[PDB]
Amino acid sequence: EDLDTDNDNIPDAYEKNGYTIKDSIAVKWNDSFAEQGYKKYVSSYLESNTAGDPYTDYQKASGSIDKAIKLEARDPLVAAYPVVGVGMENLIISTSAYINANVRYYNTGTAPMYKVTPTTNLVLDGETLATIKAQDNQIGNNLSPNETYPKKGLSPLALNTMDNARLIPINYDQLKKLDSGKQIKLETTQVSGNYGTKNSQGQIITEGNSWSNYISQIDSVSASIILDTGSQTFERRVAAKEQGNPEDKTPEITIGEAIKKAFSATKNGELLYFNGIPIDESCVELIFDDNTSEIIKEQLKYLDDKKIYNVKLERGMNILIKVPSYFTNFDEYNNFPASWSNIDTKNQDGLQSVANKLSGETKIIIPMSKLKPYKRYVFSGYSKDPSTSNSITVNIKSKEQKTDYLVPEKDYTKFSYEFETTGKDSSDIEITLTSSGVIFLDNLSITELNS
Amino acid sequence: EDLDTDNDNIPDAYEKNGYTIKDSIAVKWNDSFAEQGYKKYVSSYLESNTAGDPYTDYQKASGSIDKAIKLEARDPLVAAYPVVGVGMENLIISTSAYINANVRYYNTGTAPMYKVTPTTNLVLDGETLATIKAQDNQIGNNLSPNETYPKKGLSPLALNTMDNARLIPINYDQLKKLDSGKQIKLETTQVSGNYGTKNSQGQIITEGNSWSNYISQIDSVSASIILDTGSQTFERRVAAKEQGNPEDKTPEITIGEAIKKAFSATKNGELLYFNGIPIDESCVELIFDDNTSEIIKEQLKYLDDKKIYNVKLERGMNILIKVPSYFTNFDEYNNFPASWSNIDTKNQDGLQSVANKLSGETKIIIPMSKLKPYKRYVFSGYSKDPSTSNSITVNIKSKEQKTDYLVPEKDYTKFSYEFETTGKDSSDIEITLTSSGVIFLDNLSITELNS
Amino acid sequence: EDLDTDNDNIPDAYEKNGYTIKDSIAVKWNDSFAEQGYKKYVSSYLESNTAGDPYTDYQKASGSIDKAIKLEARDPLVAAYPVVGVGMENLIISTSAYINANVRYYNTGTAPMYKVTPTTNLVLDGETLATIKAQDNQIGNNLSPNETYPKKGLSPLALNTMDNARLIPINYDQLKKLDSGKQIKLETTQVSGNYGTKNSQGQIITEGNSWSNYISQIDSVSASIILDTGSQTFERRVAAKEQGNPEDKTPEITIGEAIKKAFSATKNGELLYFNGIPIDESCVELIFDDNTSEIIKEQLKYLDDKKIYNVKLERGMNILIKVPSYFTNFDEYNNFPASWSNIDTKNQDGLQSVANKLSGETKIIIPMSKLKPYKRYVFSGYSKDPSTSNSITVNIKSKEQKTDYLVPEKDYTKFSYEFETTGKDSSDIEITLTSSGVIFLDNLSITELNS
Ligand SMILES: [Ca+2]
Ligand SMILES: [Ca+2]
Ligand SMILES: [Ca+2]
Ligand SMILES: [Ca+2]
Ligand SMILES: [Ca+2]
Ligand SMILES: [Ca+2]
Ligand SMILES: [Ca+2]
Ligand SMILES: [Ca+2]
Ligand SMILES: [Ca+2]
Repeated sequence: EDLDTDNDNIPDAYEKNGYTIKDSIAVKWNDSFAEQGYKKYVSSYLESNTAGDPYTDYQKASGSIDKAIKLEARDPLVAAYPVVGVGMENLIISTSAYINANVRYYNTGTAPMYKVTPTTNLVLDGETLATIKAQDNQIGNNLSPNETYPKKGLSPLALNTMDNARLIPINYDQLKKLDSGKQIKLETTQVSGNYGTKNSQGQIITEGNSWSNYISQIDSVSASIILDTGSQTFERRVAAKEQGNPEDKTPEITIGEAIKKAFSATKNGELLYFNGIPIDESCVELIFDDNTSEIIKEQLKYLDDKKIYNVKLERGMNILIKVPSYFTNFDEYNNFPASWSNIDTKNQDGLQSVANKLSGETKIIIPMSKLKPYKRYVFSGYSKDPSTSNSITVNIKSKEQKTDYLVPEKDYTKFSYEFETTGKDSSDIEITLTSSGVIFLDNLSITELNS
Repeated sequence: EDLDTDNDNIPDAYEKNGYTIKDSIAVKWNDSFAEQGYKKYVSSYLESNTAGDPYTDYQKASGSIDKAIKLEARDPLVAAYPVVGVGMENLIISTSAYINANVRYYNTGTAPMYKVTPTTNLVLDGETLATIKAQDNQIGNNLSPNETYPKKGLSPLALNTMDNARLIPINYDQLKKLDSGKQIKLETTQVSGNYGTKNSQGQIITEGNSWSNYISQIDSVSASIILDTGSQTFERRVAAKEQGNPEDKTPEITIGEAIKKAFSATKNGELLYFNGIPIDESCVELIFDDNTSEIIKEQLKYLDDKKIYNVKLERGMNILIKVPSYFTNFDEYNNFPASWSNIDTKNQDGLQSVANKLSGETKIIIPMSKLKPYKRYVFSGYSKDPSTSNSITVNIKSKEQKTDYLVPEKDYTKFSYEFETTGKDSSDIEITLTSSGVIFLDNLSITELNS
Repeated sequence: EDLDTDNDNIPDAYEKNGYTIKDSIAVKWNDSFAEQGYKKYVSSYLESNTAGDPYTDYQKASGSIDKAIKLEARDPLVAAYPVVGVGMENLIISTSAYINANVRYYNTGTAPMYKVTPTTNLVLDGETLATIKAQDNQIGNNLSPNETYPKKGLSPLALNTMDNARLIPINYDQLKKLDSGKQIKLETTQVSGNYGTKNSQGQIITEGNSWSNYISQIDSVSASIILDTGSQTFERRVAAKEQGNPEDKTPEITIGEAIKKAFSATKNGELLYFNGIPIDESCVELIFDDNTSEIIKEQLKYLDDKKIYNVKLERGMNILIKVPSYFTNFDEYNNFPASWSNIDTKNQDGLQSVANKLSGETKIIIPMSKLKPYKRYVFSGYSKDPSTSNSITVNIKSKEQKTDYLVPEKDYTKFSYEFETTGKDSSDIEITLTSSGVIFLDNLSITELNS
C-alpha cells in the first residue's frame, strides 16, 4: 500500500517485506532483480532509524549520504559507526623530566569522523600519570575508514601539551620506577568527532553534528562483530531486536546473514569469502564472551542443523572472528611451510571435497622463524571416525609439555587445544598426534590468541 | 472518547483507565493483551509530564525517546533520572606537597547523561581542602545506565588539575594528622550533564538540554526507591500524588506495584523476582527513614493484611531494599556455608511451602573467612508458635556478647536483632538460639549493614 | 463573565470576587467547594502579574509552574521569592597570610534558585577585607526551598579563590585583632541565580531567566513577613495595594489572613496551627519596625476588636513572628522544666479555656541548662483583674537585677519585660512575682532575642 507510519519515504508493506531503491524511488523486491546487482533491504516500519545512526533508512538505502561512507553502511540494519583509536609508536623521555609521545590515530568503522579529538591516558602500572585531551595542535580534520592520521607514509605527530603547558612526570620516583624496566602505556578512554549532513542549501556541514550523541543509542540496539585478518581489524554493529517488546519490528536475521551484510562478503553459492580470505565457520575460529556462549550453546540444541551461523542474532551479543594464520584443507589452500607426515588425499568423505586418510600417526616439525615469539597459539581441526573405537592422544612441545587424549565421535567434531610458546631463540616447537587406527582429518588450523 | 485536556496525544479516558500503544497510537487496554506482552500504563490526565522528566507521557509510553533509556523508564510513572557519582580508586601524594586522585564515574539511573562534569569535595577530616569542578580533561562524553567512564577494562582518569593549576595542601598542619593515619575522602556534591532530544531536522541535539533543569522538579514529585543486591545498586524515582490537592490526578499505587514498575521485576503469580533473586517482602530486609517508618506504621494498623507491599506509595517516601547476604527457606534455596543443626523439613505450616520443625535449640557455625571485618550484620527470620507458651532466647558471640529473649506470637512474626563484628583475626562468630518447646522457623536471613 | 482586561484567561468578574481552578479552567467560587479541599483565589484584574513574580495569575493558580515551587506560592497574592543566604562553617588560616573558609548556602524562600552565585563580604571590624564572587567551583546547580547546597550530610565547600589567586590579608594588622578576640564575620550582599520557564517546544529553560529582574519589582509591591520557629526560618512577601492609587486593584487582606496564606497555616476553627506549633497571636511575640508599629498603633484605635491580626495589610509592612521557646498555657502544653508554684486550675475565665487563679505570689526556679549564655530574653504574659485594686511587682534576677511594678487593667492585657543573661556558669536566674490580691494569669512565654 501507500501507508507510511514512520515517515521515511518507504511504505510499511515494503519494509516488512523486501524492497530496493531504483531511480531514487523505492520499489517492490522481485527475485529477478538479483542478477542485476540490486540488494534486498529490510527494516522496521515503526522506526526511521533502525540501526540508531544519524541517517534514516531511506538515506542509507538510496545512498543519499556522505560518499566516503563504506557501502556496508548502506544496509539499514548496519550502523554507520566510526571506531577510532590511538597508537603510541615512539615514546621520548628526557630532562623533573619531560615525556614526549608519538601517536597516530586509526579508524576501523563504516563511516568517517571529522574533527578527531581523542582523550588518552598515560598509565605506567595501574596508576595513571595524567589524562590528556587532544589540543588544537593534535586534531585531525579528516579521518576515513581503514585509514590513519597522519596518512600512510607520513611521520606521526607529537604530544607535548597539557592544557600552553608541557607534559611532566612530576614525581621523580616515577622515573626511578621506570628505571626498573616497566614502560609507560597509552589507552584511549574516549574520542570526540563530528559527522556530515547536507543543509537546505545543499552544503555539507560538520559543525553542530556530534558522534557522541549517537554512541549510546547505537551501542544499545546493536550487536558487536569484529573481524581480524592478522594485519587489519574491522568492527561492525548490526541492529538486533529486543525480545520482550512486542512493538519491536526490527527484522530477525541469522549470524551468518549478519556477517554477510556487515562485511559485504561475497557468497558464491554457500561459502563466504571476504576479500579472497574464507570466513566460513569451519574455515575460521570464532570467540565469544560468557553471555554469547550461553546463548549459542542453549539455542544450538533446538536446531537439528547444529551450526553457529544459523543461530538468530540477538541484542548485545559479541562475535569476535579471528582468521587463522595457518590453514589447510588439502583441496585449494595450504600455507604450512613444512609438509605433513602420513597424508593420503585419495578420499571423498571430506567436509567439502576430500579429507585426510591417516593410518597411524601425524607429526609436523614447524620452524619458529615464521612464528611470533611470546604469543599464545591454538590448534584446531575437524575429525571424523564412524568406528568410534580408537583413542587419539596428542603430544605438543611448548614451554610446558602437554599430553591430552581425544575421543573422536561418529560425525565431524572440532577440537580446541591451547599452548604457549616463549622465546624466539628457544627450543623448536614439536607437535605430534597418534591414532590407533584409520581416522579422517580436515581443516587443520593454527590461530593466534591474545598475549 | 477523543478528549485531550493536556494535549499529549492520549485521551483523558485512556489515561484515567489503562491504555497501551499499538502502531504508534494509543488504544484502550484489554486484559487479553497480557499474553502478547503488552503493558497497561496509567498517568495523569491534567499534566503532560506525570513523572517530571523532560519526556512526555506519549514519548515514554510509545518509545519515542533515546534508545539508551531503560525500558523501566518507559512507564509514565517512573522518571528517567541519571544518578551519577564519583569515587576514588587510587590516591597519589608527592612533594608544599601535591595530591593526585584517580576516579571513575558510576551511573545507577535509568537514563544516559551526556557530558558528565561532576563536582567533588576533597575533605580530609571535617576541613574541606578544595572544591573541584571537572576540567576539559575529566568530562565524560557518554555515560549509559549501569555503565562507568572510563569503561570496564580501562584505567581510571587522573584528577590533578585544580583550576591549569596544581592541587596543593596549603600547610602541613593537615599532613600532621595525615601521618597519624587519616583518610582523605572524596564526595560528590553535584554533577552536570546533558540529555538527548530530537530536533526538527531528525538529529539528536544534547547541547541546550541540561539535567539541572529537571532535578528539583523530579525529586519533589517522586518517592525514592533503592535496591542493593550486594554489588550493584539501582536507584529509582517513582511519581506520586499530592496529599491535600484535589487537582492532582497522579495514579495511586502501592509499594509492590511501584517496585515492580521501577525494577521491572517479573511476578510469578504471587512472588516477585528481579533477575532470579527474589525481592519479596518475606525474602528481604527493608530499611526506611523516620518519616516513612512512621507513615507505614500508622497505615499498618488500619490494614488487616499488615503487609508493607500493600501500602499506598506516598510522595516523599524513602525506601531501601537490602537483599540478604545469607538466606535460607528450606524449600528451594540455602546459601549458608554450614548446615544448620536440629532441622526437620517434614512440615506443612510454612510461609510458602514448608517450615522447620524445631524441638529444642538450634546452633549454627558461621566461618570467619566469609564475613566482612569491621562491619555490622543483622540476624533476621520468621517465627510461628500457636501455643504461645515457649520463650526463645538467643546467644550471639561477637566483639561484645549479646543475649536477648523473644516472645513468639500465635502467627508468623519477624524479629530483628543487631550485632557488630570487628577484627578479621578475631573470635569466630557463634549464634545460638534455644526454644522451650516446639517452634516453627522459616526465611532465616542475614542482612549486611553499614559499618 | 467574558471580559479579560489583562489577558490572563481569568475573567474580571471572577477575579474581583473569588475563583478557583478546576480542570485547568477558572470557575466561579462557591462556598461548597471548601469541603472538597479547593481554595479561594482573589487577584487584581488590571495586572497579569499581581505579586510581581515571573509567573502570571493563571500559572500560579493552576499550578502550571515549576513543580519545586512550594504550594504557599500558588496563591496569586503570595510571590515566589527565593531567599538565599550563605553561612560560614569553619575558618582555617595558615601561611603573608592566607584565609580559607567553608560555607554552606541556605534557602528559606518559596522558590528554587538555579545557578546560585552568592556575593560575600570578609569583614573583621568595620573594614571589608575583600569582596568575593563565587567562581565555577562554588556555584550551586540546584537549591530547593528549605534546602541547602551542599545537602545534609555533605561537607561544606571551601572558599579560597578571589578571581588562580589565593585570598590574603596584606598585613599582620588583620592578624593582631584576631588574637585580641574579634572574629571574622561573613555576610552576603547579593545572590545571582536563575528561574525556570517552559519554552515553546515544551522544555524547561533556565539560562536568561535571572532573578535580579524581579527583586526590585517584588520588594516594592509587597510586605515582608518572617516566621521564626527557634531553629528554622521562613521569609515571605505578600502583595499589598498602594494607598493613594485608585487604579490599584490588589485585594485587601488582614494580617492574620496574610499569615495564613503565606505560610499555608491550618486554621482549626479559631486557632492558627502551622505544623502543630501554634502561631496564634496569643502564643507568639510579634516584632515590627518603627513605621509598622506606628501605623498598627494608629489603626487599632479605630478597630473594635483591638487585635493585631485584624489590621489590614499595607504595602511596606515588615512583620516578624517569634515562637516562644518556653510557653505555658496551663491547658495542654507546659514546656517549662520546673513546675510553677501557687497555681490553681479551678477557673473558667481564661483567654480560651482556663486561667491561673493566683492568691499570693508565684516563684519559679530556672536552671542554666536550658538557657543560652549571652542571650537577651523577654518575659511576656496575660493578666486579668476586674477589681483593678491590686498592684503587681515582678522580681527578676539576671545580669542586672530588675524590679518593675505593673498595674493590671479591667480586661486582659499583655505585659513585656526585657532582661539579659550573661555566662553559662553564672548566678542562677530567679523570677518572682507577687500579687496583692487575686489575679488571673495565662500564656507565660520566653523567647530568645538577638545576642
Ligand atoms: Ca517506512
Ligand atoms: Ca523505517
Ligand atoms: Ca573436503
Ligand atoms: Ca491526555
Ligand atoms: Ca498526561
Ligand atoms: Ca516455606
Ligand atoms: Ca483577568
Ligand atoms: Ca489578574
Ligand atoms: Ca489558658
